[PDB]
Amino acid sequence: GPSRVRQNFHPDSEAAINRQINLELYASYVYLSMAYYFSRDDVALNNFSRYFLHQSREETEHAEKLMRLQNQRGGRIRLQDIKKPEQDDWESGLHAMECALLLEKNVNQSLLELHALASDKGDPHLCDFLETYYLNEQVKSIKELGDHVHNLVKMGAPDAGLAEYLFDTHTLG
Amino acid sequence: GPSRVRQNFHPDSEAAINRQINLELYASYVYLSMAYYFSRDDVALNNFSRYFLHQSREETEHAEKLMRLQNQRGGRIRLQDIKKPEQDDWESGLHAMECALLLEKNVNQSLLELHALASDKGDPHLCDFLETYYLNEQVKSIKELGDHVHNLVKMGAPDAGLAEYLFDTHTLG
Amino acid sequence: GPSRVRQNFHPDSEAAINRQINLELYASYVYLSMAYYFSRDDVALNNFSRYFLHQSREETEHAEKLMRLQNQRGGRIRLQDIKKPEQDDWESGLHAMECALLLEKNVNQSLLELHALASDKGDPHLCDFLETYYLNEQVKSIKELGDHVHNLVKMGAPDAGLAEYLFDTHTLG
Amino acid sequence: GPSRVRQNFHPDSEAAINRQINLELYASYVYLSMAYYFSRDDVALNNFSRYFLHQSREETEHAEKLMRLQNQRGGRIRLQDIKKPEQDDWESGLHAMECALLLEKNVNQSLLELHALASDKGDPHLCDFLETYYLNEQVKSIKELGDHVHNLVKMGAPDAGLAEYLFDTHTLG
Amino acid sequence: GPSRVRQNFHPDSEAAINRQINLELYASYVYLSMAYYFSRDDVALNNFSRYFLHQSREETEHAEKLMRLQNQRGGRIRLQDIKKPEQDDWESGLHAMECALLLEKNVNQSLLELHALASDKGDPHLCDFLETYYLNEQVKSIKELGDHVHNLVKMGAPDAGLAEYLFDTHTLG
Amino acid sequence: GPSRVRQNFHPDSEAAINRQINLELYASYVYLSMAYYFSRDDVALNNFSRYFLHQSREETEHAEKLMRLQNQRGGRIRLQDIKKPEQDDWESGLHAMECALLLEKNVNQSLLELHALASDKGDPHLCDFLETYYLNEQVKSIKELGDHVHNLVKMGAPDAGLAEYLFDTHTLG
Ligand SMILES: [Cl-]
Ligand SMILES: [Fe+2]
Ligand SMILES: [Fe+2]
Ligand SMILES: [Fe+2]
Ligand SMILES: [Fe+2]
Ligand SMILES: [Fe+2]
Ligand SMILES: [Fe+2]
Ligand SMILES: [Fe+2]
Ligand SMILES: [Fe+2]
Ligand SMILES: [Mg+2]
Ligand SMILES: [Mg+2]
Ligand SMILES: [Mg+2]
Ligand SMILES: [Mg+2]
Ligand SMILES: [Mg+2]
Ligand SMILES: [Mg+2]
Repeated sequence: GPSRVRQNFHPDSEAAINRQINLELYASYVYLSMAYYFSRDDVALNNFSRYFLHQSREETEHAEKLMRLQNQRGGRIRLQDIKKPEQDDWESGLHAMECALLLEKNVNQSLLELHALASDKGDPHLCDFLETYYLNEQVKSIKELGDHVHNLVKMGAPDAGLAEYLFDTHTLG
Repeated sequence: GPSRVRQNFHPDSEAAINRQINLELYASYVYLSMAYYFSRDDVALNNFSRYFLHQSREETEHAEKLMRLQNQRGGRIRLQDIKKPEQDDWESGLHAMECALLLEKNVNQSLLELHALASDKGDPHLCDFLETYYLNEQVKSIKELGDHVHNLVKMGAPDAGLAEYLFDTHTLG
Repeated sequence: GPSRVRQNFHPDSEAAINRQINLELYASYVYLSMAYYFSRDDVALNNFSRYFLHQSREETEHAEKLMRLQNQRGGRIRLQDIKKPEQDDWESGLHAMECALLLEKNVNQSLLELHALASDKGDPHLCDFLETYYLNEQVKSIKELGDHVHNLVKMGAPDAGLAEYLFDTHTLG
Repeated sequence: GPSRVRQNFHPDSEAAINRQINLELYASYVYLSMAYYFSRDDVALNNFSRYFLHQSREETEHAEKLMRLQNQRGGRIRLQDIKKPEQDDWESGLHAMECALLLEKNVNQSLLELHALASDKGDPHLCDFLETYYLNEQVKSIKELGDHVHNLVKMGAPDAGLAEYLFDTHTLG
Repeated sequence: GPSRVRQNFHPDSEAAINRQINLELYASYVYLSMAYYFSRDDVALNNFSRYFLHQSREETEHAEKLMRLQNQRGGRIRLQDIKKPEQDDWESGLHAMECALLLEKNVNQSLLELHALASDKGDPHLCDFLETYYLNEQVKSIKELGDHVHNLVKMGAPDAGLAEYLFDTHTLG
Repeated sequence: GPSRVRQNFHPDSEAAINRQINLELYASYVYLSMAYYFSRDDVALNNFSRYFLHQSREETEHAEKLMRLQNQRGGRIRLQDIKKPEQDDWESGLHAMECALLLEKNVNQSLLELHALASDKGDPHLCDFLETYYLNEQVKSIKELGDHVHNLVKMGAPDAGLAEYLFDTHTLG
């Protein structure tokens, strides 16, 4: 017996949504890691720290919106371990921005696969949800990180002593 | 000679939109019926009454938005009789909530068929309209009614004397 | 066993009130039809549209007040199909005003029959209700439509090109 | 080496977006032309002028939003000459409204082709962008121009001396 | 070469603090799970949901305060996977409250072990931190959950139909 | 038969004013190009972007004021294609500032030729218009661009990594 709410909601979509929830929580955790890297006494770039912390909290919102969608559609949320980030030392402002950019493109590819699946299962509600709340948000994030990486590289990060310091103060400040 | 406004608007879509307008008006009428059931002297659940009345007025808005779309696209509105509801006595708070839930799923299936037709006729304007204003609204409605049915059942409606009374006061109040 | 509220309320009055509810809902539907006629791209008289839409919503209020009276008196509301309007194309501003005037006189004759019945059944509560909320409202409506028809005719509607256009802007604007 | 931001963005979409940017700029220029036609001493319809000027500025916004999308997605903006409008003398209020209507339908057909291309290239971000910001805007524009053409024709434009004068004052005023 | 900030900070304390960070994040995840259990269509206790969501966000704050302490003292944060909760279906309002109570006592025992370690390593800064921000907070949480479990049991949860419903509305509302 | 408004307005002035309108529109387009260069992901100097966008909108105002003058004097506006800018890639902050400076001097030389023509045709109204609204505006623009080029060169643009970045933030910010 399915949910009395469930309608036109494919089991494969339910499962893909649970995989997406894990990926969003993972991304939250990556950014939380980055945030506290920047507030080390031997790094001390407070606006990089604030930036990544804000990203971490936004990833939690992305996760919750998918958990709500699961409930709305009569799916059942199935949580899995949240894997720790690949690094605990993020090396530099530039390196963390580059890692974030790769992570955002990977999440985007996941969301595009999810939309393709929704399209295959004739679920326009799911397609619209991803278009309204996920796809443009990812385009905006990737473009912003691309901008940041570009500026840091041009400024001489990470080796030029003033580069990360000034970018912290001006762009992220 | 078509409307001088008409563009990429399939006659089958025009007709399906007229069928949808009738269904929305019908749903308005069902809820109007339910609303005045609850204000009978031998039922007297005023917040159930207010709930269904609010649903009835929202269905009229859904109808009007489709009538406006028809005009916008250069279709011609073709009205049909609005059939009376299946019951004039809705038996209980629970039974009316269950009937509303079935009606919302039926309207949803209609809207999903309409989107499939819009998709087949390559009408992305029509697809977007249904996604923006109809499909999520139906998901939200069905989930809300599912919540209400669940609570009423658990509380012992309709036979437990306090159940509908307390649900009227707390959830719908 | 009657309603424990019912007193001095004739079954014939209960039935006539149910017939009146259907007529009010019908009138609502006629005006809704007219409203969306005027917002066609090949008619485009927006203040005619607004006028008829306002009339449509007021007819719904008339219907609801009768549904409430039914409940107040311990009658049982019995809904019937709402028949579609006689036309989907209302031809002109003048023609719609003339159709509205005929409809208002027909509704008035119905209400006068209802009062005669209430009088025959010695129901002064019912007589007063119709006098307070229905009879003067109909006199005012018929007089207003008579005024509008008169002006439109004098102005040269529907064939004189400026007539409906200017009446839309000045009288209904 | 592509943009480090670029993802799931087909070269054909990039090119079609550059063609759309040119068309939007062209439409801006057409309306700018119309605006200054209406403020000639031998035409002097100031509200027609204001109307077309407002349309011209909105077309520039449409162009810029596409230039931003190009950048967001990692495409490269490629500008081309903006061709002058077909006329410098727009003959009458009615004739300009009819020309605008044809132009809006042509732009709409272009945008529908662009959506079909986005659909073929599996770019739901691009599809959504066009649905959110372009397709409904075009439906609304075409319907509004259809309304205006209808009224002007009925009023006797362009030959009836009061028609354009009164429409300027009432509808566009 | 240690942190140039590090003073009187035992490697065993650094490690125990990293274990505590994982436990806090785990507790956040447990409550997030519970929160979305309560907003299922077949559970639909919205104030239970809000309660657990608030608990989840507070656990994140506990985690962050420990990550900040690590940085303050010149320790190095070492993140580990966050294990999924023991259940995805939390059975009832009462059962979730009982699970929360057990979890809070387990976290408390962990914090008491951490204080004993800080005491053994002569780290009064660490002892004070745990006393100021953790130990009383846990006493308050455990007492509150004890109160809630007591009331739910007395009310007849989970089998009495009104119990969880009324507790949701009154105590958690 | 000339405009009934036309007085002391030489056909050569009318033509030169139409050439000036094209040049102003061209300059608008050049700056629009520059603006969207700076918001590329591989350039990302947002205040350069804002600067050039503001210049682009001001050029449109210059064009419109000349179109209004044409109408005021009873001339007839004759629009021509707006040629695309010489580059779509503007290379650097410095290079775009240098290109803008050359463009402003070229527009200035055009306006000085126009004043010489107005002087030759004994049109003091035209001379005054150019003096009031064009000539000082160009002096101010050229001086400002000269200032900017000077600072960028001194700072080490384009090769010194901090130069354009800091000038974007401080001078244009
Ligand atoms: Cl008038
Ligand atoms: Fe995300
Ligand atoms: Fe509906
Ligand atoms: Fe779509
Ligand atoms: Fe009525
Ligand atoms: Fe009387
Ligand atoms: Fe446009
Ligand atoms: Fe905690
Ligand atoms: Fe200029
Ligand atoms: Mg591992
Ligand atoms: Mg029947
Ligand atoms: Mg019939
Ligand atoms: Mg040409
Ligand atoms: Mg495990
Ligand atoms: Mg060329």
